[PDB]
Amino acid sequence: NRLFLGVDLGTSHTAVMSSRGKKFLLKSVVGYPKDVIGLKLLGRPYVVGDEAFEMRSYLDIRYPLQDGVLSEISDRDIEVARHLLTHVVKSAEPGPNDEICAVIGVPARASAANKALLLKMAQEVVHTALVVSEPFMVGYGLDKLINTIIVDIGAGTTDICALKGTVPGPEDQVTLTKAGNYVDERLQNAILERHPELQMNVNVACAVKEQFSFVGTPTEVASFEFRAAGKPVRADVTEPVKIACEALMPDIIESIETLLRSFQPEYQATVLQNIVFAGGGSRIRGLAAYVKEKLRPFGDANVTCVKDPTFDGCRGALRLAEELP
Amino acid sequence: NRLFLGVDLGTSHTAVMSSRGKKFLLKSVVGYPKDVIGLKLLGRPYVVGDEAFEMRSYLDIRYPLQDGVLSEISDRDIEVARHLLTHVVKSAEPGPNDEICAVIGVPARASAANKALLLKMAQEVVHTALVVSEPFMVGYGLDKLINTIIVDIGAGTTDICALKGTVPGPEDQVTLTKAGNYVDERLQNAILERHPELQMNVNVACAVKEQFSFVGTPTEVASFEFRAAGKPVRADVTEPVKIACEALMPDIIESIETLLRSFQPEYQATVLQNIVFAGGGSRIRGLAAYVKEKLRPFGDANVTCVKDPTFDGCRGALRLAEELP
Amino acid sequence: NRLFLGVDLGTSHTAVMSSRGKKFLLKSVVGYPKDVIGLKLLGRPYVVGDEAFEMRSYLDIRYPLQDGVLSEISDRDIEVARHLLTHVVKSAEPGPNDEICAVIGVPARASAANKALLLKMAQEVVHTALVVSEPFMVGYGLDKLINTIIVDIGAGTTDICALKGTVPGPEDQVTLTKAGNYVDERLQNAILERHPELQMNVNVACAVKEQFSFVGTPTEVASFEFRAAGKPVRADVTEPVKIACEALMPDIIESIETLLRSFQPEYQATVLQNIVFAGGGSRIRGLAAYVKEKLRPFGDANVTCVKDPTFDGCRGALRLAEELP
Amino acid sequence: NRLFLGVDLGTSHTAVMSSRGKKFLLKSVVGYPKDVIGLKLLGRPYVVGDEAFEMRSYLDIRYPLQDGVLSEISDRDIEVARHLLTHVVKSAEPGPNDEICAVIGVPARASAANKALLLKMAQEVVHTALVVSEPFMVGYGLDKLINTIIVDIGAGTTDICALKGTVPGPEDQVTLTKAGNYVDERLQNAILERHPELQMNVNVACAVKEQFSFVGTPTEVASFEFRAAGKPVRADVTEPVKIACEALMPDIIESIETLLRSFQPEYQATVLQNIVFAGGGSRIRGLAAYVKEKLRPFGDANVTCVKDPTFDGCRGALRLAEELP
Amino acid sequence: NRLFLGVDLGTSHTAVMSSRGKKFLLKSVVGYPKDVIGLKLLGRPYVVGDEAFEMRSYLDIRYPLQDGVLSEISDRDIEVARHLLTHVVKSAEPGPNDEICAVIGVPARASAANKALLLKMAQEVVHTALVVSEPFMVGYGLDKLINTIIVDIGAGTTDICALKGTVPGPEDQVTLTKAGNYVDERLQNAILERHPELQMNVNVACAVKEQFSFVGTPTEVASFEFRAAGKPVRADVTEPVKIACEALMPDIIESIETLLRSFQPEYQATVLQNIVFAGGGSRIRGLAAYVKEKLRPFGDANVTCVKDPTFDGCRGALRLAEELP
Amino acid sequence: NRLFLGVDLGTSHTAVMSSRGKKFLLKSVVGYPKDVIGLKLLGRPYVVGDEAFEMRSYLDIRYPLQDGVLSEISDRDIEVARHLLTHVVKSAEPGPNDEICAVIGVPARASAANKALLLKMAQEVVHTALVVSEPFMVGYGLDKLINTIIVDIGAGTTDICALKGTVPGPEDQVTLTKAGNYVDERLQNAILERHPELQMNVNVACAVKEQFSFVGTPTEVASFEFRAAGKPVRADVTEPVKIACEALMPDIIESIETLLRSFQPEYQATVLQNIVFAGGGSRIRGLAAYVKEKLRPFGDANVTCVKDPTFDGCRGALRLAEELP
Ligand SMILES: Nc1ncnc2c1ncn2[C@@H]1O[C@H](COP(=O)(O)OP(=O)(O)O)[C@@H](O)[C@H]1O
Ligand SMILES: Nc1ncnc2c1ncn2[C@@H]1O[C@H](COP(=O)(O)OP(=O)(O)O)[C@@H](O)[C@H]1O
Ligand SMILES: Nc1ncnc2c1ncn2[C@@H]1O[C@H](COP(=O)(O)OP(=O)(O)O)[C@@H](O)[C@H]1O
Ligand SMILES: [Mg+2]
Ligand SMILES: [Mg+2]
Ligand SMILES: [Mg+2]
Ligand SMILES: [Mg+2]
Ligand SMILES: [Mg+2]
Ligand SMILES: [Mg+2]
Repeated sequence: NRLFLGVDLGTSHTAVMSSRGKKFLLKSVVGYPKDVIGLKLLGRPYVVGDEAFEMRSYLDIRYPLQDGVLSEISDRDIEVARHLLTHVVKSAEPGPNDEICAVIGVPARASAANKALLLKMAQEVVHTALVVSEPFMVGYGLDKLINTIIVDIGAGTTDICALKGTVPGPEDQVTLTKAGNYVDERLQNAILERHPELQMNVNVACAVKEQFSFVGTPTEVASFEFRAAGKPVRADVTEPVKIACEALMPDIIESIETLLRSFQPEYQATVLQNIVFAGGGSRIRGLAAYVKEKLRPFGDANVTCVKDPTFDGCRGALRLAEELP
Repeated sequence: NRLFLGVDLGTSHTAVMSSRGKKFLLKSVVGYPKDVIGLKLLGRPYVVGDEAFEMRSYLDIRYPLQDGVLSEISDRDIEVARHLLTHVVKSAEPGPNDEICAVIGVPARASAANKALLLKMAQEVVHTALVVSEPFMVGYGLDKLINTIIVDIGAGTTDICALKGTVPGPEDQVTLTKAGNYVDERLQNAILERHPELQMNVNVACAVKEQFSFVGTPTEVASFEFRAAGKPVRADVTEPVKIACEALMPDIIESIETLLRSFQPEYQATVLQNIVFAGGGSRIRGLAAYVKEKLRPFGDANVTCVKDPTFDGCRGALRLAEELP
Repeated sequence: NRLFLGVDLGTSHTAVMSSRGKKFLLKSVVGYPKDVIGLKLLGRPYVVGDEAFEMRSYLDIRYPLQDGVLSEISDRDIEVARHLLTHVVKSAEPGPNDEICAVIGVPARASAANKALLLKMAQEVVHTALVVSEPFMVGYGLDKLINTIIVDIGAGTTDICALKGTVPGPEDQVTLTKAGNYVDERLQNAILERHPELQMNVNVACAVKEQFSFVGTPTEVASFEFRAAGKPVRADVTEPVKIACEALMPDIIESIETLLRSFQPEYQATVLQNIVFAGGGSRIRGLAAYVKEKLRPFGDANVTCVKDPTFDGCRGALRLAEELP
Repeated sequence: NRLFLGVDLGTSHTAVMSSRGKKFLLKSVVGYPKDVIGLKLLGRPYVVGDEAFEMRSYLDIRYPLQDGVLSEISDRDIEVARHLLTHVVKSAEPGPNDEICAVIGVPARASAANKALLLKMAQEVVHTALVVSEPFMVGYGLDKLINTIIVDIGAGTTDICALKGTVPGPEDQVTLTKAGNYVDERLQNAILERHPELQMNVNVACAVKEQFSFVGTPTEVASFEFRAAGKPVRADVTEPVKIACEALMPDIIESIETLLRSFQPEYQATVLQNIVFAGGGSRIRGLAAYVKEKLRPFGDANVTCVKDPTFDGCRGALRLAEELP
Repeated sequence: NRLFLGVDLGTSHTAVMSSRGKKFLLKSVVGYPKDVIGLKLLGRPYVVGDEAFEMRSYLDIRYPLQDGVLSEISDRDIEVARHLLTHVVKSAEPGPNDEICAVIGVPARASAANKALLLKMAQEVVHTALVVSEPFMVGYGLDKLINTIIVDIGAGTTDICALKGTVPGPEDQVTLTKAGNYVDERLQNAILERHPELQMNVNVACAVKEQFSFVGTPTEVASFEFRAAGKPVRADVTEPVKIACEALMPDIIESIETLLRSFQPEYQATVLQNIVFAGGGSRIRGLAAYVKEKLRPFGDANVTCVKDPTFDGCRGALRLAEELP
Repeated sequence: NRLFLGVDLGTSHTAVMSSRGKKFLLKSVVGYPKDVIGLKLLGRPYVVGDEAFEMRSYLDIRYPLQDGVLSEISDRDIEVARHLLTHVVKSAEPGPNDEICAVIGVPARASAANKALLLKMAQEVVHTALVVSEPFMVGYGLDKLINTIIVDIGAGTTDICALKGTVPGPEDQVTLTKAGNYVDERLQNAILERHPELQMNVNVACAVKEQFSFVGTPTEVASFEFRAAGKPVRADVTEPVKIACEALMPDIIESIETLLRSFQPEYQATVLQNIVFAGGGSRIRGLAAYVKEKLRPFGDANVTCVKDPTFDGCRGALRLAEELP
């Protein structure tokens, strides 16, 4: 028997669909206990996913992918990734006589090396595996494979991928490193710039951003409970957050504009009425409309942010390997 | 039972009439999907005609005839043509006990080799097939088979054909390569000369030309929405277009003059009052009158551009094989 | 066979648990008889523990640890500590074929020198021995190894130890010298300040404190029978005692505040709802609530004083070496 | 003083002879540098001839003649041609008091328009200029001006020209577009058909063809070093090349047959014993003999391929204007 | 009067040449004193360049460019960059009546945003400024502007730039983030993997790498004096270092291979005999030869590492704006 | 007008410098007469400084700081400290229109409470006052603010302070309680251990120590005139004294080692060549060299004991507030 997988193996969240109807999401992160006590507390030699990030306190949490690309700045990060992947496959619940055929998404324009490392690292766990551009397999998740831009803004990477009809490209892709994560790093700097007394780690501003990110007009008051020398402080982050999230957008815009001019002229109009935002960063409030406005120089853009950014990635992959060799 | 066909198998549009009252037109073009995704998008292994040119984005559209002559610069282009032809016959709707007798038009003075390739390639689909000059079978479509010039200006080829009474000639024919398509290539160069920022492919200027082509006096403002680095730009193409379409005409004129002087002197006066333009290029605005003027040195020309350039080709063929063995 | 020990080797009270179910407590103190008559009275060449402190009159009682750290301000104090330790092991009742594995607590941030001197001095008596922070092994005694402060207020030392998850720290520890004992010294001075006729030694005020210590609101009348020029005098020590015990607290508070601001901001809220007081000084009346109030500037603290301050120290140690190499 | 020129102004090579004993050949091509860097690299504002084609990399090389006819699909191509022509005259080395009388060859049956454009464009550089059929001025180059066919196969055009005695014709000429260049386009398609991994541009297959072209029997192994995804690959092109170059020949043959039947019957036997191949395409291996065989239905052809295809064109022109007004 | 500048504004080292014969190099880094004492120690409100990195101890050293791109993850980093740039211009020594025309290099395929931020930020200091690809302005520094690859491996970025003749590209560029810095991060992880007791910061391994980096065969013993718990330790880093620096190379190779296949086939051979390494990372021992070997599948590469990696960057820029508007 | 003060407010000796050139030293101690006769003898209601310690016989001498920290184990000790401080300011000789700006040193890592109590208690006497780490203000007294350890060994406290560049730390400080005084206590015990007939108070051994303290090799005979049952006895204290003063050192060493491993590895070598001993305990004979030897495991230490331990403390403070707001 055969089981196929959609694995959008994201730098922060790995989503997974299976032919047999698992949707599940998890954090792409593996906790190791830090010492012999951690090991005790944790009750197992490592954790993966959201439990790891709950116990983030007393585990060394290791993201196995940053810049989406599967990491090798340590010989350890290979073992991490093994765990992660082992765990996502295992949490697909399959066997004993189940032949796992998988689709993995990566960042578009992730090197052959890194596609090979995944591919290898999957071909350790699943027998047959397939590595495609996230943004494309998004697009393929919506039948938008034609005269379309996607802009997966994610965490690690904003990928932007003209679906210049069907061939999923490698000059029709683009990736920026300015993505979610960089917004937080920034945001944090934007808050620490103005309430210099604050403690923020990035995991804080991460959450400020998730909760109040927007662009353009501030539609409300962005008030958040930070700490300062340990003391609770409520503070206004409207302006940090504005700044932060409208620091993604320049690059995305310019890099749509760039893809747009790659399409045949007869179709550019039509492309613009197909610009998509998928992935986390596509949940920014007012994004849509901020883009529209940024693109008026190219025409009437109709920008849409997908329905459920959480799975469109895998949804696609899945459908994709519902359908071939 | 017997069914006969008029197939004006043109380089850009293949028109077809049948004895049983199909008129239909289609683009002479066959799309293949480019990759395994295309194949999916397209829903079939190839398309032919105007759907192919809609999906031009993500299909490799292959015209199977350029210079009208049926192409062999690939072993593939034979299969293309098969598809085209298969499809035009099939869209004539005939069977199961229907013996297809066909007339195909070609460019006048298309080589015996090429007439044989069609003929062969039709005798694969229809049982009995007949390949004549387009311009003649136009002329035969209007009872102008005597002391007449036609000038089929088409896409690929302008053919020009003295209907030196009845024998349809091979020194009374002429073909130029400068035809529609060459107007576009040119036009495009004429626009890209002056708004060097523009993108044009030829399929754009094609459309500029269809929409604003004229000769002589510019009767209006030729304003068109081009792209520049992706940005919409409205621009004035009156002068490009003038230039472009009055780059057909020299050769046509000289080649009428040339046919004219082939006729017996007693009749040349009379010929001139019979010059015809058939085919697409005959839709140029002001053509008629521009020719008249070009021909004053030979006399009072009365130049006419046929009633419905779309079918006169096949109309003829049809009538033609309504009437013999 | 193997026997493991929890030895909370405190500066005033050494508690001990064994795997085989001894709990016992004793005073960390060894009496030597003062002279040849003492030796006679005492019936043995030294005592250890509460009998020593009964006979405190006519023995030279030598605490072998002050500031918890095991003392070397005499070459004698090494022999003392031997006796003490010899006696606590021996009162664990083990042999003849018993291999003693021990955990000893010290003050958190006791020097490597002093951990070595214990360690040595235990590795004289037990074969394998382990020296950890008291406060941690408390915390480990309550599964509170995460986002927790403990404050062991003891006699010698108040130790305060963030259980910044599991690694038991050395910037996440703190020790103050102001602890029990310093309260008494003080208290005494606070009583001798106002009833200057009184005799107090510290061993008196030690007992006033044990009996009436509180902080904040005086919940009752602190009347105690002191002497003056030998003459019994009952006197009111409510205000001495208030003063005395609320002279611990500043430092503790400031040093919790300090540890609190060491945790990641995302968790400080959570820490505060985990502040513990263990050890003797944690028996102060109203401590809990006085702390809560001192910490309102950091949030809603939920401060708890452990269930049985007497053993939580060793309890832990025990459990701790119930569980590894 | 007077200086006369043979200029065979070919679509790929322009040869030139002068009365004063220049033979030189050059590529009919003018490089312009592409940008402000090119301009720097090139050291001059344009190049012409073989240096242009060396620097083909970083120049926009523009052939100023395709289909031999002097191009006007750009207003630029007029300036190109100026450069070319300016340069071929200038490289004839003449002045200051030298009156240049020139013979240019064109494709036989190049329109009056195009003969006028050259003629004009020469009468800009030389004072008196003469435009004749290449094939004829070849024939005139060999005293074969009688009962002769030539077949200039060139690059752009195969011209074929009955030398129906002396009047050089315009129903005794013929030109096909299928010539050299079309062999390459084809060849390339024939190689890319079978080693679909290969890169070929036409400039490659051009070179495969020059190096291995033949017809009929493959006299050797046609092995050539192509690239595939950049990787060197040696591959066998014997069958591509067969296919390609025997795709010229049908049209040539049919068009000789056609000229042949134009001659008076008494002479056709004799004509056949005079069929010539001039020009590049006449260098195909085995051509001679392949034709012979193709023409057995007409008799014993004696087909010859001229001695030095490089100059016979101009050689003629030259001689030609060594001899009149 | 006019003064022009070559500013290779690198992420670690900014080199600068002026028309008037300054070469100088500095570290691209600005030290701010950390507190009111730092300010005192430092004697000025900020430092820039190598003094900043000497005083790295007690300054907050802020690189104003990482990933070469000029940073905006802080509103501060703009002021940094101002200082840096102010300082590099000022250390060009020019005025009072000197009009500074500059060339700045960036990473090839740095966004328009970032070219604008520099450009702006230069047009604050110099009046006219120009921002080009480092690798190109290298290539232009060696007349290698044709059928050439460069691979600037630097610190931040390895840029790899086909000099596909002269137009300096934006599909003919490539940048990787795996560059010097990433080697150190890695290396450090590679050493800390094996001598887990070691302290390394990256600034250590940075120096291990500078001193012992190689690839392929270890030509010697890589012994280095690290610290462990403060204690000097000499250790062997041959294998870490191997690992580390041969973790650049995959991406570079693949991305040459990729550029190579972008060139016209006729030239790829020739390209390969032009592959350059410029910039710091080009100082790796045995690089050359390791590449050669990696590229044997594409042919005989002749890889060269430039003469003086320190200035080729600016050298170029300089020459470049020695020569135009 | 403004007058600034260096007050190194030490637990045994308070040194003071003023801007106007007072150096003076005094004992940090206030004598009160014990009774109505003392009051008569003393001639004033209290003394402060060395007269108090002369009359130590018949005054109750109260150090107002032990452990350096300003004492509160009595409500009296606040009045003491007032007197002391009143007297050190007053002996700075300033008024009537003099605004006293002061720097007071404390033990590094003295609690905020205690810094506040001084601060308060100075802001009673001087208008503006500043409380910093002694060891830092030493270091600042020698420009050694960088990659330096100091070890102030004093009386109360040995402070040890990495001058981890400029920010004066609170994890880069350390204080031990084992300092001078603890040496004496010990020494005394070391002499009473061996000449059990002796009387020593600590004030005796204090003086033995001052006079004969050394470490390592005994460079001479330590003979001193003690009493026994009142009877003068000369006795050899070489071995007591060895023992005593080499009981400081372990902790200091371990706590340098500890700070050393806190510095960045690149600098630890360099730190070691900057280890300082300031303060009284730094007068121990052979200290320097004994440390060197203790630290060989970290490298070649170059340990220096400051020039004039008496004032380096205040010297600094002074300079310090010669230089700011
Ligand atoms: N509601 C939100 N608003 C803004 N950013 C968000 C939101 N939810 C998630 N993100 C950001 O988008 C990223 C998560 O999107 P995701 O599709 O998982 O990224 P990836 O799949 O590349 O890991 C993170 O950087 C996160 O902070
Ligand atoms: N001798 C060397 N061996 C290996 N890498 C080196 C060497 N010298 C410098 N580097 C590395 O190359 C980089 C410096 O090169 P550079 O041209 O200045 O980079 P950039 O200009 O992008 O700042 C750093 O990452 C450094 O560690
Ligand atoms: N010559 C000496 N040798 C050893 N210790 C000394 C000497 N002089 C003073 N001391 C000790 O050092 C301390 C005095 O140093 P000091 O800087 O005044 O300490 P503090 O300033 O902390 O009161 C006293 O403990 C004293 O016994
Ligand atoms: Mg994603
Ligand atoms: Mg037609
Ligand atoms: Mg205790
Ligand atoms: Mg020719
Ligand atoms: Mg560089
Ligand atoms: Mg001191």
